[PDB]
Amino acid sequence: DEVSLYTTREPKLIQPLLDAFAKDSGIKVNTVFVKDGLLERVRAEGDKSPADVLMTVDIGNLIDLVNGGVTQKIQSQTLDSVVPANLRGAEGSWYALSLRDRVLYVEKDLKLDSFRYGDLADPKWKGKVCIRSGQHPYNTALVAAMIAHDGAEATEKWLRGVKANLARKAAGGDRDVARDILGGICDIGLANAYYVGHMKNAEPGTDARKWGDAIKVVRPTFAGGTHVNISGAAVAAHAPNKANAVKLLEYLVSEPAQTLYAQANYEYPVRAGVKLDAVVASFGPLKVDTLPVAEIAKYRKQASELVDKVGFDN
Ligand SMILES: O=C([O-])C(=O)[O-]
Ligand SMILES: O=C([O-])C(=O)[O-]
Ligand SMILES: [Fe+3]
Repeated sequence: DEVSLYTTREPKLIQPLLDAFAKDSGIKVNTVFVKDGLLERVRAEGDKSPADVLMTVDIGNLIDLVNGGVTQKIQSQTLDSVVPANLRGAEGSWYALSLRDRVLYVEKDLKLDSFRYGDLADPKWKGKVCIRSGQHPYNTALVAAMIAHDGAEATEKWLRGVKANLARKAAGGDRDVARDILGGICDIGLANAYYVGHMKNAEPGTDARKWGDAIKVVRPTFAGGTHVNISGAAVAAHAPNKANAVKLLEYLVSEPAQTLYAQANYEYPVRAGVKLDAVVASFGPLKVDTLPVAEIAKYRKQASELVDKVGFDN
């Protein structure tokens, strides 16, 4: 009695919760870590692939699995009643498991209590904004959502305004935004909330905690909700243990599993009423963009092309 989880997530983030599932259910969980090329591996393994559940990060990566024919549709009242409609595919094709909101890091004492994404292009922020490469998936997803909401013309004008406002070249990573706010290079920047979970939970006497202490989170909205990307999962097209695969996926959205799952990378659980990490809770109420996240995949290439058009990374 077994189930195979193919995951692009390091099993370290999920081993305790998988062990609980196995203990309680009696179903052996086989964890297969696939660092990259998940689609390609499952395709190559063909009709007899051992894969039961496919787990990955980024809505585009998840939709690529579905469009690549390596998933199957499932019916589950458990999953559909837990996962909001905008965060799951039609007829059980894929499901979000956690939310990765892209927020504004803000110098801790700056007078700024709210923000719209569009505000980042205000001329007053010139020389005051940090951001990583505009071509990084975290950013192209946000740009894709902006096209969906506001159109290509408005999105291009935002990109040009933000580029004009950068304090340094769009490069590095998300936590570099916090470093550079601490360093007085910029006052605000776009980066993922979960990194602030990591930094603020780091122990005093680390550089991570020094960066965390330097900043606060303000969650911008579109107007209006905050942009989220996701981690998520789907049942594999040829799952040899389909009943167990559905059991595992249903378990992954249960309250106990969600509590552990989100805490692991300081992400936000998909299931309502799940206890948050204390740092994450301190960010205040989250309003999730009502946009179907599948729209992010729809507009991704257009978004990437706009980023290139404006020479965002120059
Ligand atoms: O994306 C990043 O910046 C990271 O994971 O460190
Ligand atoms: O895992 C991550 O967050 C990355 O590689 O950026
Ligand atoms: Fe990252």
